[PDB]
Amino acid sequence: ATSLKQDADDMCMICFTEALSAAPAIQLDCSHIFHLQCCRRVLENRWLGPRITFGFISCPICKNKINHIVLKDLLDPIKELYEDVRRKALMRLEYEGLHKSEAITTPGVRFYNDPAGYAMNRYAYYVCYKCRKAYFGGEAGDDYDPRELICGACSDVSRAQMCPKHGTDFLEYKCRYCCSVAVFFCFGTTHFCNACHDDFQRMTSIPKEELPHCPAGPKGKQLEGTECPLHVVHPPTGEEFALGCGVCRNAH
Ligand SMILES: [Zn+2]
Ligand SMILES: [Zn+2]
Ligand SMILES: [Zn+2]
Ligand SMILES: [Zn+2]
Ligand SMILES: [Zn+2]
Ligand SMILES: [Zn+2]
Repeated sequence: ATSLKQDADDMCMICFTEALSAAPAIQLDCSHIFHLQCCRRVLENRWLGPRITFGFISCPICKNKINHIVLKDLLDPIKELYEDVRRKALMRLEYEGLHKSEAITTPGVRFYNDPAGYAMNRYAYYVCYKCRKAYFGGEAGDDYDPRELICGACSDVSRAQMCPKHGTDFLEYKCRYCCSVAVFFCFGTTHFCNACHDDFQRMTSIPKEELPHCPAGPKGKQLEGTECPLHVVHPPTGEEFALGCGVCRNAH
């Protein structure tokens, strides 16, 4: 009968190729045992891909959070980042008026009475290369350049007007090529959403007057209707545009 119960002679379920007995091992709070150095490397290496996520801290066996006293030096800065993203995500959800969504208010569902968890799941945050702050990159591998994840404040090509409440703390730009929030800033000049960035050769090559007009989907998609997915008036597709304060924009 196939069981995930650990044996003395088992392989480490991070590295797979060496026995737990072959190098120093720790017993995590969840009860599972791993090499010390493997646990350390996992916490150093963090998440896969540009979006800030926290699945990497899951025990490979039971998926509970990895925790041990000797890992506190690596876990502390992760916890700090977690709390910063969670705080920002929740605030964005509240300012969007989405914190009483049915996915939060219905007893028994995954995010019941957990608006901050809902928001972390809903929204994609990124680390700004320049200021090191987590920034919002829209609603949700390692073949990317971390130096091209830059927040709106740090890529402020239009010298946008300040938010009276927030300054530039939540300043965001659109994708140059579609009605989406920017993730990447390339060439020192150009904002891209993730999808347009994936097709950046084609997108930068399309003659400007042939780009889709608002409402524009990524990768040159002409959407139907006359309502901008960003709910703002903006210049023609193919021009940079500061969306202003990402939390105040909703209302303003
Ligand atoms: Zn190992
Ligand atoms: Zn475990
Ligand atoms: Zn920044
Ligand atoms: Zn785009
Ligand atoms: Zn638009
Ligand atoms: Zn604001």
